[PDB]
Amino acid sequence: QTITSLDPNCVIVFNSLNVEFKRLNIHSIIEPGHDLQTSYAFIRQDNAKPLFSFLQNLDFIESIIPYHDTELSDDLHKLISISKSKILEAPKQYELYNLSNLTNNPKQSLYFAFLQNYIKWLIPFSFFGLSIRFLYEFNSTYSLFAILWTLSFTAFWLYKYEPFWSDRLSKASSVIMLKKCCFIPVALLFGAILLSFQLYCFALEIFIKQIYILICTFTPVLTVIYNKYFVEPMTKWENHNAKKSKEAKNFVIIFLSSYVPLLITLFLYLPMGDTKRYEDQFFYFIVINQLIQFSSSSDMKIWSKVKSYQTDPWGATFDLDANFKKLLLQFGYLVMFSTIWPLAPFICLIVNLIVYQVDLRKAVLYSKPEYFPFPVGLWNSVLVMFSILGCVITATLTYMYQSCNPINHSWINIVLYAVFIEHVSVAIFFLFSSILKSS
Amino acid sequence: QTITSLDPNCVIVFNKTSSANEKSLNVEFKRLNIHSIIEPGHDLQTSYAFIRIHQDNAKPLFSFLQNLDFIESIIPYHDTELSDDLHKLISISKSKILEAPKQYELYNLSNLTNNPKQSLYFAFLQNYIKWLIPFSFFGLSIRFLSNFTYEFNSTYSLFAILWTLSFTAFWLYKYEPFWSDRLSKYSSFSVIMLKKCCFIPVALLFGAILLSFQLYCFALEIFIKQIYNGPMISILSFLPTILICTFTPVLTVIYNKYFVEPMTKWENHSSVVNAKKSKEAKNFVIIFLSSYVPLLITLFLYLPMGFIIDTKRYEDQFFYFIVINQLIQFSMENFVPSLVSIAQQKINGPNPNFVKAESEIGKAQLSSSDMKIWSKVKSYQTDPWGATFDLDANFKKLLLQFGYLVMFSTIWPLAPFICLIVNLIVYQVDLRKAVLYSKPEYFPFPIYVGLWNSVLVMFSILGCVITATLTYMYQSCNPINHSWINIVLYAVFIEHVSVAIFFLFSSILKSS
Repeated sequence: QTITSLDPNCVIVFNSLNVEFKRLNIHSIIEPGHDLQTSYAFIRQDNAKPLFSFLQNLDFIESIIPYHDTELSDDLHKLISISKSKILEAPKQYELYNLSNLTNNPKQSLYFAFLQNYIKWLIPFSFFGLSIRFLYEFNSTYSLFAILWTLSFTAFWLYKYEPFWSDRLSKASSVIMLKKCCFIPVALLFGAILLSFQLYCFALEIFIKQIYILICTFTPVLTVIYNKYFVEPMTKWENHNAKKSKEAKNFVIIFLSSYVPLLITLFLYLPMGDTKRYEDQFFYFIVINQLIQFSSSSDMKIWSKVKSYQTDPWGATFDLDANFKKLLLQFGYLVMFSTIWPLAPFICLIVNLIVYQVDLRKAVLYSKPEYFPFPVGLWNSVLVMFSILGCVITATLTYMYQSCNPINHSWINIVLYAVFIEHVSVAIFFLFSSILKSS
Repeated sequence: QTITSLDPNCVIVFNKTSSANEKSLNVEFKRLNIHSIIEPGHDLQTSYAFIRIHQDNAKPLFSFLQNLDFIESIIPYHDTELSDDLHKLISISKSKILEAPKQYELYNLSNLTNNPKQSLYFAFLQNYIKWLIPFSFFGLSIRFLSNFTYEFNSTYSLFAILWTLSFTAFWLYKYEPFWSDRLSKYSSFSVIMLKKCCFIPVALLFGAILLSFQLYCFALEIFIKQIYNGPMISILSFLPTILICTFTPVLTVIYNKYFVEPMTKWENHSSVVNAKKSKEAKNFVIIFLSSYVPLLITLFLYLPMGFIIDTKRYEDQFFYFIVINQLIQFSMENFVPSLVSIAQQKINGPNPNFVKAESEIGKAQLSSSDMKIWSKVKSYQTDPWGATFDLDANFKKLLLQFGYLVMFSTIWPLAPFICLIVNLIVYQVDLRKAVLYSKPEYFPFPIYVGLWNSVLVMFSILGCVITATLTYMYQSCNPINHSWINIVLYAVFIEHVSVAIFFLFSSILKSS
């Protein structure tokens, strides 16, 4: 009997006979997996929650995988074919609706909704960026539009579309939180070494270039030890849920390792003291790194599909955290340093369109499905933090560099302006939040 | 058939002026299932209707009440046994006045009055006094043990900041949710926002005049006291005080009658309580500035910028603000309305001269207890002390005192002690009034904060930053050697730190 003709709907991976007789009421076919001890057991709604109830305590199963139906697979193929066109157009809203009805996966729905909203709000921002660029450095009008757009987009996402999206897709606590709070010192401890060596390598580089690799070598190592002895042991101590906690601790290293060199470059190298360095630096982190970080026979085909689900990391489970992390890093870079290069939202729009295409393809075609047809959190806070920080940073940068001691204002003025804009933006965001919450 | 024999549980007053309308017989007909007595009231156009209301026939009564659209007001009168148990509760609070009353008395009160508003306000007051006890102990300890080094002591300032944040967080996230859930267990009887933001220019239009006038009178006071050679020099020193005390209420009247009311109609709050909270939020702008702007201008411009500035002047002001003005504000809400009522007899004794009031006994022949009930309802309806429990004004008072404490404790470390004592006596008086003299609101048997939390958080943050700034200003006290830039950046730094600490405490407590 061909397994495709059996029309499979889910797969069970095992390394025994107790489940072979267990499926005396559901038809199944057994076939060895990628490795000999593993074996892909293909299973064709009539069995309610009891399936998961007995698989929970069966304990002879390696993992649970909901496979795609044959007709459902053709439907997803048709969706990916429809999305194949419009490579240079805004993604259509009903595409998210169709995929949400077909695969019923909250994670993809939420991330792709965020991407579609980002692209749709980036179209006017990118069009405006082109218009100002060609009709240009640290222009006050661009910065005003930037802060307006940042506040509006963050408020609209966090209070208008997300409540519609997140709510529909879901359709010793104090001691634990204190243990999570115990990570405050170690985080700053490692961030201090990170910042110190970024400053060190920057100093040596500018000495070589002016008065006369390490970063790529240092940063990867620290994340290994910083997790090996600190992150996972302490999360085990927290004893949760746990997955989001690990990403919370890991983020501090990524934040500094990404934004730190350009921040210190602008804030220190130029005011203290080449003249064209900062544009090349921003091109390096707004174009270059963007592509780097982005970068029967049918029975055997289904077998290889399961194999690429288990192994083949591209076909592994959708990891919402990493995609959201890359998107929010790009959003950071955008709202924080777009005033130096008005075409930055344009590159961001092209990149986001391509990225939505490739991620849609990855999620729907090869990624391991997560949710059966029949029966967020930290990142929103990071988004709000990015909004406030980017608004303050762009306002302060424009204040210093309205005309390039190269700066016409004393450091007292810079700090006071920073505080002024910080409080104004904090008030503005709450205003927008309440206004859109009333809706 | 006497009123006391009826033992009324509800008193229904109505505009009996339209006698031909005959709403009274309408109520009698609707009340075929229960018994009642209706007698003339305080005014010749008002007459009470004492009834005996119970759950099984509760809802149809209220249904007919709203369908009647003739009822002036409703009263959830406490019967004989309710009177007895509130009396024994008030006598128990009359004992052991020295000790801060236990939450057991609060549980009894929540059981008896079934009133969420009073229960919540008294819970806030009880937690306030309970957290004030250790603060008062620390205040006396720093005042005496450190001896002459009691002004702007670092340890006291740090304790003030930590205690402010801890008390605000604990009240917000540990006790308030419990009390809100307990009260809602009983729960007995978009363009709007845009216009509220459109009120912000109005809010700035007013209040700015207040601040300018306050600065005017501060300058005048300093001018008369320091550089002036008038013959009656001591006489003119009192002019700024009366000027302020006359401007603030007149400004309140202008703000209300010309801005607050028109704009709150302009918003058209469908919810009545939402409208009332909007009116109070608008009114808080004047109260905040008027109450706190003098000490701030003195401490931040008088001593720094400054003929020789009076060294003890800041304590001269703080003495009045946290010692005497406390008493003035406490008396204004307690004895002033009764004094006005008794002086109304002097001005025009029988100014309304309702003959029905005096001849009602002759026309009814009530017993002493029946007349007692009648007079109690009359006080409910007319006496200023008989109004419904106003959570708004009481919370405003308590939070004003709290703001004074958390923003100027670093000067007078015995301020927590006077706060402890005044809050103890205030709790006693308010409990007496709210369980024996205040208009009832919630029936025992059921029938089918917001702003102050936000202003409390704001008060905590402002108090923390101001205490820290003053400590940095005068612990090593142009008297100040430090640069103003350093102070202004220090302020925002500790603002950040306090916000972070508040977030940490909020998460830790709310996790439960």
